Amino acid sequence: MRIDIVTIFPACLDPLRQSLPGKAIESGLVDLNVHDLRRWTHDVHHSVDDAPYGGGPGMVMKAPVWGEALDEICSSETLLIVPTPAGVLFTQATAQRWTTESHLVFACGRYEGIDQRVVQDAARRMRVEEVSIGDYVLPGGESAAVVMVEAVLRLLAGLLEGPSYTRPASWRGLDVPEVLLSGDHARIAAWRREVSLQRTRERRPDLS
Amino acid sequence: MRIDIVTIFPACLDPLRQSLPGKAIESGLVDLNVHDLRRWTHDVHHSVDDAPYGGGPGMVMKAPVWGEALDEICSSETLLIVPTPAGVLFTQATAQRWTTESHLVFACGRYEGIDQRVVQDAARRMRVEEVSIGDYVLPGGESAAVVMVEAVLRLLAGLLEGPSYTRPASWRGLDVPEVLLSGDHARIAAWRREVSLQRTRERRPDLS
Ligand SMILES: CCN(Cc1ccc(CNC(=O)c2csc3nc[nH]c(=O)c23)cc1)C1CCCCC1
Ligand SMILES: CCN(Cc1ccc(CNC(=O)c2csc3nc[nH]c(=O)c23)cc1)C1CCCCC1
Repeated sequence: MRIDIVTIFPACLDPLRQSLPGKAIESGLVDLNVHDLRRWTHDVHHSVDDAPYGGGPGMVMKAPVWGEALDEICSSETLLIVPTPAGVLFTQATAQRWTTESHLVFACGRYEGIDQRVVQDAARRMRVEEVSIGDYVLPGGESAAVVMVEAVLRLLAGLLEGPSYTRPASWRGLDVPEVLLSGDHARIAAWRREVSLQRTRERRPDLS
Repeated sequence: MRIDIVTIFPACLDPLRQSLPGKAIESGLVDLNVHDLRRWTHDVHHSVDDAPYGGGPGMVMKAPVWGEALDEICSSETLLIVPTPAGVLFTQATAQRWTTESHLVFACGRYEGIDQRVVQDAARRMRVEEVSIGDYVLPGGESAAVVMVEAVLRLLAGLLEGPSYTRPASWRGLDVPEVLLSGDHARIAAWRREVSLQRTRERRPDLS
């Protein structure tokens, strides 16, 4: 897999060189290139943003700049990913489907986002996805791209979770549930399913 | 605000020194300390994990190690945050509520997670939250802690979003909607509300 991340904060993608994503890169399973968007600006101040049409707070990322960068990096085979709070929710099923892609391109936005026409134009020659990682506001798309890349890479390198325990058997007056010490696989699997189900009912009823 | 992050991958929290979170730290609004969990291990291999009780794939993070670190870092005023796929969903409302906290402690887990008793014990003297950032599997909690910290810090430093546009008026045969060039605030606000509503119905009907 080839991954290209376009941003004005290249340093923010450095966690990808570490741990599991770093091993996937080093071993040759993933080619990861991080690009500073300012390398496609032709002005003296290297401007990437400009004032919104119709007014409003904040700035908008210029389409010509984004368009130039995407022209050089993408192909018709590219899956262009635009992290945004306006997108569809990223899920494990999305991570799973993205492991079948040959070339992922993450267009990380800053300010109030990227000019909508960058996406309309890109969609003329490639598949484009506007994706959110969850119902919260981030200052930019880089940390969301780390999350999305890590989820994909962990699958490449290969109900709510119940409680887990390890040694000691007793710690600060807290005992590991006796069932885990029973030596009975079937009783353990049934107990793990029940506790996983109770946690799901309590914390995520939408998952049941 | 004081933020303490406990992890075996301290380098993975480096994006927090950059951009908006870095400015919140530098200006004195946030004290951020990142701690290597291995500094609380007393063995020759600096082990933090051990085999699960009742078997299963993967390893579990030792409670004594975690307990020692939390004993030194936390107080009764601490809000202890444990990032986990078994937790409640992190949302903007959660980010907003956390801006009222004096001391946040993020216990970042690796392997199959942290011994459940670390949380039961911590809850004897402090408020504890088990929090997930979304319905996907990450290799660890560090990238989720960056996401959660960035959301909180962006609020400290201070329906789905519709499309945004900037100069030029026409780009690659794509025109900025005429309404944005009308000079009529009320027509613009009504159009932005309608497009925001149509996007929400299409991409996130659960939000309506
Ligand atoms: C006026 C539109 N918004 C601007 C905005 C656009 C883009 C961002 C940057 N976010 C991401 O790039 C992002 C990328 S993926 C993602 N997932 C969840 N949440 C996210 O914010 C993101 C931040 C603020 C507002 C900012 C907060 C107040 C109301 C919404
Ligand atoms: C056997 C239990 N799971 C183990 C697991 C526990 C903890 C993690 C690490 N994740 C986080 O620390 C985490 C912290 S916050 C968060 N939010 C969304 N998703 C996340 O994974 C996380 C990864 C795998 C399985 C691993 C994938 C196959 C089924 C579930």
